[PDB]
Amino acid sequence: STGSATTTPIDSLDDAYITPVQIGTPAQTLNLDFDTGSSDLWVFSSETTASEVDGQTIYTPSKSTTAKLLSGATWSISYGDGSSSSGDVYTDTVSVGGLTVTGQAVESAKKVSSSFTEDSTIDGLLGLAFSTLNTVSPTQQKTFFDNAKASLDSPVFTADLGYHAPGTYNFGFIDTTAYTGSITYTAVSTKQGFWEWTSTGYAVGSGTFKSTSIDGIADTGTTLLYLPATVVSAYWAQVSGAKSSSSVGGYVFPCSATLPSFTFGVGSARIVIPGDYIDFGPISTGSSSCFGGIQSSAGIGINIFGDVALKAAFVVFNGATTPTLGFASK
Ligand SMILES: Cc1cc(CNCCS(C)(=O)=O)ccc1Br
Repeated sequence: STGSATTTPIDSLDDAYITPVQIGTPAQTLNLDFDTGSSDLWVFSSETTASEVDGQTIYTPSKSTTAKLLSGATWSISYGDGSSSSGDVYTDTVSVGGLTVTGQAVESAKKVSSSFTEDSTIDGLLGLAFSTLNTVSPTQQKTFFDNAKASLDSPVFTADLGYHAPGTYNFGFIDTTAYTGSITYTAVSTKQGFWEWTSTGYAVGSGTFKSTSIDGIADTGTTLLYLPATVVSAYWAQVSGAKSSSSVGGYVFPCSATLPSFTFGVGSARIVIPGDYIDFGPISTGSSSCFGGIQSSAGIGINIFGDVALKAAFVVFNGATTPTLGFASK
């Protein structure tokens, strides 16, 4: 089997991408944030505290003839930004882009944090990291991809995120028309449950490539590119007037600036992020200070190749027995 679904930016900045997902019978379509940095499929639901729902589409398990309470199971997830959600668990039929999994754990939110409530466009998350990170207790549950894998033509999914435009998530096949040149594959460590890999270096603009190992994760659920402070300082030093602002929470730059590109290495291959992808617009409406798309990872504990980086590439998440990542230009 295969599946193919369009993923659409939630706003004009590509802050996140939403993909329609069919849950239950008859189908209830929710727009989920596909997140290769987490491993829970959770949704706003008829069980979510009413004051914490503000425009999201909800899953109502009582209206699905295929829903079954997973008795005793609960979940609770704290994310890197301090956001959280928690609740109980149903199994139900879940389809993405024509690919159907029966018996998928659908984690129904009883509580969500302000960052989700304030985001009327995101109806939940579909985790695509390794199932060892799934938070369901006392019986950990598998991700949608892990449940689908055996049925797929090939045990892979691909992320093709657009810049200020829709893109595609494919399951089970590699669309050879969706990228240019060749795909360069690189080793993955699953020891932290992430799609963790080592970039071979970077360049700023037309500058020379610096060969240096940068361990980080491929995370579709993170907006920006978070890298070591040395790398980030080298980038922003090429933008007149750019500075790190403790009050804003990262590097800002004059909105009148033209940003240089940023290149990252994948083995001997190079992925170029155009400068425009690094502009996240005014820090507040009307401001001439703009927020940068490359930020320091120093306070995180891990480097994160988020959407800013991934949208510059066609990315293969190869879930074979020994997983690997592939990157191609496009
Ligand atoms: C939309 C959304 C998604 C996620 C999942 N990824 C978060 C990545 S990080 C580096 O910020 O911890 C959390 C919160 C919201 Br709100």
